[PDB]
Amino acid sequence: SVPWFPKKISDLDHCANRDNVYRKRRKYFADLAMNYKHGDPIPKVEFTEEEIKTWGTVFRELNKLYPTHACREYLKNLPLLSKYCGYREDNIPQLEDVSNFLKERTGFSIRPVAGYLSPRDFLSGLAFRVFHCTQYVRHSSDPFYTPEPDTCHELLGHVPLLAEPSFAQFSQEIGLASLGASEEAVQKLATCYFFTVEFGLCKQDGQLRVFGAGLLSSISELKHALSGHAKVKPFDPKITCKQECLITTFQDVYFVSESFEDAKEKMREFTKTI
Ligand SMILES: Cc1ccccc1-c1ccccc1CNc1cnc(-c2ccc(C[C@H](N)C(=O)O)cc2)cn1
Ligand SMILES: [Fe+3]
Repeated sequence: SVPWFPKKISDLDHCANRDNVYRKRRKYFADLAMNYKHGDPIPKVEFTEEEIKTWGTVFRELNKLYPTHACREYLKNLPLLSKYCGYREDNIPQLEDVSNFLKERTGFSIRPVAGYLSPRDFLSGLAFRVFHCTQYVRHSSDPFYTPEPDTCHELLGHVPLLAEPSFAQFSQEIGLASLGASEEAVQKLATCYFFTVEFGLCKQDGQLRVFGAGLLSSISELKHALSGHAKVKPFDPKITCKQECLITTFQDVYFVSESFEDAKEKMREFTKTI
């Protein structure tokens, strides 16, 4: 019969929750996420010195690479986020500020999340233009790469492109397709999402650029993706969806889309077939 799925934005309330100093701090952010309910403003957090230092390093080094590595859409929106949301080396932007900025631009909003959601629950958020975001900062011992998403990933990887209409449409349509879909179909949609939204490359004016959020937040994988010692294939959902998504390491393969508009059409033809 059909599995449960959210029918309105507030239904997301029902799934979004499914060293010792670092540990206690993580519990703090986890508790803020767990007590959030739709309609709340997202709790604003005073970040520690060390958290800002880690952000500063990440922000400083990624901004050296963006102009030559990032797709034009990412670069177009980056300065608006500086101006309106307080993106600076010495300040971590607040999810509530970024949420409000997105609401105005593409209708996207943010909801804080404590841990990993299932791909079904995560994608279901996108159906309502809701992006579930972590609020904590990666451990200071590896600024260049982390196997778990942190707030730098959400803020630097995802938000600039969620502010772009063509890209927000693409994202929402993946979400909409997943609503009440089979387990097989959800896995394919999530893999397609992984190799576009998360780790996607694109061709712009003949050059390879990155739009994948997991790449735009990692100093070392961003450089690696365009080095180019990376194996790259054309984006094609029927083949892309079978590709294994790697956690804990760099990807073994990245997929190239022609444009956000084109990747959206490819996904449209594809979802018809599943
Ligand atoms: C396999 C799996 C298990 C549990 C939940 C979801 C999945 C699953 C199912 C289908 C497709 C993709 C996935 C995994 N999804 C994802 C998506 N993104 C990440 C991820 C994204 C960014 C980062 C941080 C980045 N490396 C950095 O250094 O900035 C680290 C991890 C990790 N996993
Ligand atoms: Fe992500």
